[PDB]
Amino acid sequence: DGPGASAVVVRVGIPDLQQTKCLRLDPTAPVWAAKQRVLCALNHSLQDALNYGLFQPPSRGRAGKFLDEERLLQDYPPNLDTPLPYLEFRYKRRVYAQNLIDDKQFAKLHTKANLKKFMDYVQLHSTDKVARLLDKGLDPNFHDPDSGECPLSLAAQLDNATDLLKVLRNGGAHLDFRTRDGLTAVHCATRQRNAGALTTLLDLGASPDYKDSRGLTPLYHSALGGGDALCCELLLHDHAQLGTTDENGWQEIHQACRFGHVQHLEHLLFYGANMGAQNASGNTALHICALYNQESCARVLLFRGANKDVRNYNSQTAFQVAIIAGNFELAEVIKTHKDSDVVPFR
Repeated sequence: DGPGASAVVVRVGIPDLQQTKCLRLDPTAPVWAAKQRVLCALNHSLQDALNYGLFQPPSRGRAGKFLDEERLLQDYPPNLDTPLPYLEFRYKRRVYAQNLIDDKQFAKLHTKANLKKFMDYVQLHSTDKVARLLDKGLDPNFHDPDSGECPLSLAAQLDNATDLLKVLRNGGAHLDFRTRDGLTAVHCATRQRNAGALTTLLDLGASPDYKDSRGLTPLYHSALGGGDALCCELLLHDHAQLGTTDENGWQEIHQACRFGHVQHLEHLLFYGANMGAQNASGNTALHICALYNQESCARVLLFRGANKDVRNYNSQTAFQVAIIAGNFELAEVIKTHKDSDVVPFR
């Protein structure tokens, strides 16, 4: 939780607080690691904090840009050096090439009534009208005040969203902009099982690994939601990371097994999920199957070599959990399974 040995002192200015903070940030670590350190130092003093990002201020004709979170922080040399490098922490608004818009005209684009009209255009799939307002300079990184959606996360829930998603991205929408509740458009496409929208977002360069306000990924959401498993496969095939946990140490396969999402479980195992992973109560995914009477999920885990002797922190095996829940058919499945009756992946 402390910075590594190669960390360097950086002054971070936060215009929306009118203050600066000096922090040790790690050039050998990812930019997203540096952002977490800034957030920790601000100790909940910002509204909508997950929509702020580290920004390299303009210095002598070179324009300012948001830092690529997935890149390594040393990919950004400090330039006309002051003893301390200087970064800023800015709300994720549209980055304009040039200043072509009067302050009065810019305000007119962004009244409450005109931002509602823009969201109504998205809802109604009026792609050309969206594009024309973007060309006039409308910033689409904002929240509808009633729903909390942003233009991109709403577009991600429409059928045949691809054309509209591309126009929003070309018009300055950040791919990782989060709704009021903390979801990116990648989460929203995944939750709706909108494979066309998800594919376009990933093809536009969105990361599959974005976290929501509880640390959960789109892949985690897909294991909670079940249904058609295509979106889960799309994420994994785009190298989504597995093993994300919630506050109780439940990973993706724990959730899939609670709800009987057997196709999600199988994709997660094929891509390397650890069958022995234990949550905060010490339960494996097999224990979860036994508790929720999820027999076909249990069969998949046993067939792939899950260890059925693991005890949870109540000293219970999955068999004993099944017996206590009254899940006698499932208990018999676990008890009679032979350890040789397996085809493991690795």
